[PDB]
Amino acid sequence: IDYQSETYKDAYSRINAIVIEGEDEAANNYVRLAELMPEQSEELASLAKMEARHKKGFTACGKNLNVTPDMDFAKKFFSDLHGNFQVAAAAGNIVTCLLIQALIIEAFAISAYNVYIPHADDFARKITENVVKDEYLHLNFGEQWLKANFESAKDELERANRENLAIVWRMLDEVAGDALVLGMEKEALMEDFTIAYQEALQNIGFSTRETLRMLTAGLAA
Ligand SMILES: CCCCCCCCCCCCCCCCCC=O
Repeated sequence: IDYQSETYKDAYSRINAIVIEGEDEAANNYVRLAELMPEQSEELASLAKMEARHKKGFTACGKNLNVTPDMDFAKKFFSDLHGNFQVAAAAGNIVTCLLIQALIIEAFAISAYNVYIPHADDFARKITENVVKDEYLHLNFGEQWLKANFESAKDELERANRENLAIVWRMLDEVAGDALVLGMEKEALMEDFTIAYQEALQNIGFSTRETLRMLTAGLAA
């Protein structure tokens, strides 16, 4: 990997932006959730501070490589998912909101960061390994809530899944090519995501059988 060829910097500027916008949208989303579940607003506000901290770390990984992040691509990358969260939030569909942010985006984020790490430069390797440390040193707030609320949330979780997984698989298809310039094999991303997300869904209470039915519902569309 030439960390400064135009190929690379070009790929990095979208990927860095995706990560930066990703953390920004998490921060706002967890703040917004703090409103919808004021019972748990203390944890959620702490989660949001944390995401906002990672925003700064990932901002520095661009600058170190002399890359301006392409924020408009990243904002347009997130757009449908952001939409479904907004709509689901605007109507108090907290179950849907939590699937999106606490399970889906999170599996995807963690898997990506983990697949990036072996192939990242020294500075960004450090920053990402810390983000990962933190982003699973604190516990998956949204997952424990969905597990404790499972019987009630079960049917909405299935609807949320079909609508939202579908999109996240569209999202990986669009940056596969860019991720590969960063040394990230599309397959490794798919596996890690699928494992994390499958095991999050089983943990909150679906059978294996049910999880598979759910993951397949994502493929198409
Ligand atoms: C410094 C650049 C780090 C590169 C990581 C590779 C990212 C691959 C593309 C998909 C990433 C989706 C990130 C979403 C992060 C926001 C959610 C955080 O909890």
